[PDB]
Amino acid sequence: MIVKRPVSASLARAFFYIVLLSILSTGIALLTLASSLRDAEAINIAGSLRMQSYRLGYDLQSGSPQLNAHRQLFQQALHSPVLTNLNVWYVPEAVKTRYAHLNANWLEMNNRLSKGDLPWYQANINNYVNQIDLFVLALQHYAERKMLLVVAISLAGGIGIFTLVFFTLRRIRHQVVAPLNQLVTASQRIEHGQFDSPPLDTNLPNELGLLAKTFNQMSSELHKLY
Amino acid sequence: MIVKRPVSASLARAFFYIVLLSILSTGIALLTLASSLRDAEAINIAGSLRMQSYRLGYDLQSGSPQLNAHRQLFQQALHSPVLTNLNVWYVPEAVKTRYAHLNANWLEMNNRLSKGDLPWYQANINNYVNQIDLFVLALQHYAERKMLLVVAISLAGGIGIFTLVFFTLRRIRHQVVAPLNQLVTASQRIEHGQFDSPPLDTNLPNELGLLAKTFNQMSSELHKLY
Repeated sequence: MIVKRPVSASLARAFFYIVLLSILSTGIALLTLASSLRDAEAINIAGSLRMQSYRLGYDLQSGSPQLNAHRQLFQQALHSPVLTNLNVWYVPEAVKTRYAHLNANWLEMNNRLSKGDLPWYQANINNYVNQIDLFVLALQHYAERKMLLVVAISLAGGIGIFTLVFFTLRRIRHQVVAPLNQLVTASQRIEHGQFDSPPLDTNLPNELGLLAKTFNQMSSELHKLY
Repeated sequence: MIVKRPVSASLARAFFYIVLLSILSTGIALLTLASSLRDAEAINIAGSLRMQSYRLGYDLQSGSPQLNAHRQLFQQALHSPVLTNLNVWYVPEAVKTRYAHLNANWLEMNNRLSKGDLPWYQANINNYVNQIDLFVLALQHYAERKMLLVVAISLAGGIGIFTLVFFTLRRIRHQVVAPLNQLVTASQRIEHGQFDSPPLDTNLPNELGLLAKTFNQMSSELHKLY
């Protein structure tokens, strides 16, 4: 008699899949959250561009001396680190393309502003800011996507951990714990000469199967010299 | 001889704490993410109020016929579901209070607008929109907090699962798997009359300790009639 399916290997496998699942789900979730940390900041700055744009029209009409300073503030906001860090592989085409339209469009706006072309501004500002609005919408959706993905994985892993634990403990109980109790009871019984006790099930392919057999064999005999 | 620390109870406890930790960390993470699903939307709408406010000044100066429609659009945005659902226990005082200032302030703005008081608007718009700006900042920070909290728990649970698994498998190996292999080897050896083999360690408080003793006892004797 050999042991065909050592317990050592079964557990290795079981606990490994519990682990791997834990690392995989935590790895993706944490990557996604790392990439999402500045989403709120991103949406705020991109939106501000809409206020800044209408503010520029207001400064034009009123002859404000802050026009040029407001014109630089817009430039600086548009090319702020958080928005330039959107040109990067894991960000979708829609966000990156809408962003590129806002840079082109600005070049025409800023220019027209330096020629103080107010009729132009009045005709174009609705369309101009709309384009900004769609950019911020795209960022809003992308933030929502990433967060949903995290909810999927949090909920998949926490379900998959509950599953794997359940079946692993279940298998341990039926193939190790229950049979060990039978062995112990049988050991305790023969030790006080109880001998008409039904023999152990030997059909486990692990160590408990081999011990059952040894036990039944050592016990059928030593019961009979007796 | 009794079994002082049944394996059944040890595992119950071990796998339970693996589970509980999984549920607790997933429960908090999923609550936090549920409450965070509309954070991006919230920040976008709140920001839009800044554009809308400057747009109203622009319509005042230009005599636009959209002033009143733009005035309702602001009202509707300010009292949109996503912003009114901020008056709720799990949202901090700072967000809820800044929101309340924006409702008061609007009442003065909207009124002054219906008296087309343009000098008033020019004096107050900087301060007015600033107050909106601080509200959106507060929302931005709160979104960032919640997300950091989720990162803490994702990373605490995924570490705590790796810890508990590690010690549980470790304990199983030393108290169940290693001793079972000794039993099997010992069983296999006496079955082919090897008998000067060193006796099993009996110092485990579980079933393996009792079996070791039974084995050593049944083996010291049956070795000697021989």
